[PDB]
Amino acid sequence: SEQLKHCNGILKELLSKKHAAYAFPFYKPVDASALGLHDYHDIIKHPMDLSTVKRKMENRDYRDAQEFAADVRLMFSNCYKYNPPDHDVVAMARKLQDVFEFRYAKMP
Ligand SMILES: COC(=O)C[C@@H]1N=C(c2cccc3[nH]ccc23)c2cc(OC)ccc2-n2c(C)nnc21
Repeated sequence: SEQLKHCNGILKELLSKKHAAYAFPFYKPVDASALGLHDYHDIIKHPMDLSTVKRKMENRDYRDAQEFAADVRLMFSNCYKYNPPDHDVVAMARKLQDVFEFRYAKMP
């Protein structure tokens, strides 16, 4: 749909080199074992990341823009839940979420 094309455009922007300096933590699922975050999956019940959003978009999983937005927002919320608010990753999440929200608001 037209709205899903807008969402795909947003997705491509979030993955683009333009935003890589602060988007990179969100590219792939959090590897909790790798990062030593042995409480991550006790605190975060529904992990989400941009590669998962991209797979869902490619597989036509999302039926509308609202479903797409809920997953992107879940990704950011997981970051805000797990990490203290002064953490560098939280600053990065806030910056990427600003990119997302401002462009999502321009939905046709
Ligand atoms: C040691 O990891 C952490 O304290 C949490 C982790 N931080 C980071 C993180 C991201 C950016 C700067 C950072 N400084 C210390 C940790 C950290 C992180 C890094 C990644 O690299 C592939 C992927 C995911 C995360 N991430 C997300 C998303 N949510 N929390 C994290």
